[PDB]
Amino acid sequence: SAVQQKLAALEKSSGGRLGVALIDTADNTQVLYRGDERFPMCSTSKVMAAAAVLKQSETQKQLLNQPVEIKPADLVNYNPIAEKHVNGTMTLAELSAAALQYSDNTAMNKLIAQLGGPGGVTAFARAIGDETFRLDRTEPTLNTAIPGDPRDTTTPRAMAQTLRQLTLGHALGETQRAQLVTWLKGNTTGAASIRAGLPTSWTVGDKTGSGDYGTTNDIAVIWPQGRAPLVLVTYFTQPQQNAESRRDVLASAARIIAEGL
Ligand SMILES: *[B@@]1([O])O[C][C]([C][O])O1
Repeated sequence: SAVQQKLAALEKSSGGRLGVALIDTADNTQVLYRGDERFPMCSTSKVMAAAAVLKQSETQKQLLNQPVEIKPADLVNYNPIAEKHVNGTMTLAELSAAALQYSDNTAMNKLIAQLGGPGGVTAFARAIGDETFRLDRTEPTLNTAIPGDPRDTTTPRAMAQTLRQLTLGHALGETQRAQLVTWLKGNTTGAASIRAGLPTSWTVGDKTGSGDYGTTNDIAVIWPQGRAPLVLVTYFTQPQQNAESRRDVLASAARIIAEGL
């Protein structure tokens, strides 16, 4: 189709490898570009960890208010929010928000610990029907994004389906889903990524990711004003380990998708 030709051209112009999946919930139609190839998730994995904790809170009703101590040894490479609470506590809700809205890596590691390790996050994916997602490592090493390495990867198609289920479907309880949506809509790191390729009037909730090999990712739910929502996953990675981030590619891919509607 037109859109796949334009995405391929965008990819060729970028020098990297682009993966896109769009679900239009109006007719449950799908647009895929490298939709079944694996890509390093980097911080887009934080959505799954937060959702797993939300799922736990359906039974442990007070779980999100549980305080978790932030110690100096907990700090890793990128901890904008946790740093503000060293030698103090954050609740699991605050950690989930920090992981999602600021991409805080310490917060992510606390979420992983709450779930019993990366295998606990992966287990949640399996439990909601995602056979593709795999989380193998903690922060920061899950961002190594080595070409061909299956660790800490998913495919665009899988992640789009899973994001749809978590935010628009009923993989989570009603209060939990609403909370996740609220968190994603309040993301602070996304302005140059999918959001930048979309009409300013559309509401977006997204989670970015970035890693080595110039890996530049964003996953979003999109509420166009007067129109069924869309789920859009854009993954991008490059052949050079030290490549620079290319958020513009994700913006351009979103723009191309939006044109075709
Ligand atoms: B994710 O990908 O978003 C930022 C942090 C940097 O390590 O991880």
